[PDB]
Amino acid sequence: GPMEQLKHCNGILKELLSKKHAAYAWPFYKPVDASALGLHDYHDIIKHPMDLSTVKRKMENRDYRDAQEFAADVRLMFSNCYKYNPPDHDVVAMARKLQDVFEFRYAKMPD
Ligand SMILES: O=c1cc(N2CCOCC2)oc2c(-c3ccc4c(c3)OCCO4)csc12
Repeated sequence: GPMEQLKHCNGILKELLSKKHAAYAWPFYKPVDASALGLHDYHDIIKHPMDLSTVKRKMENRDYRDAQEFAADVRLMFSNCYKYNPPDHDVVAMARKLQDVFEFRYAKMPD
């Protein structure tokens, strides 16, 4: 049921935040600070920012009702990166590597 599937989601989230993936996960740890990065168009282009700390807070607060809602947020975070940046940018390469980790483990979701 949803509670058990959400445990698997929490396991994925913990893995994405773990040292094992830190070389390419680090940009996604916290909300994009557009002003600090000089990305003064970020909030005009990205209507729904997302990052792993926000996913974690939502999981901790039981905001996600099912695994599909969790997966939509994780995928939104990657999509924002693919939307904002040229496809050859280093941050896009990092997003793609982390999303591979996510999608292959999300596919192992139990019944
Ligand atoms: O979509 C993105 C685009 C950009 N940039 C900056 C680099 O050049 C291209 C435009 O950055 C990010 C980040 C990020 C980048 C650097 C950080 C960061 C976060 O948080 C902590 C300090 O350093 C995360 S998604 C994203």
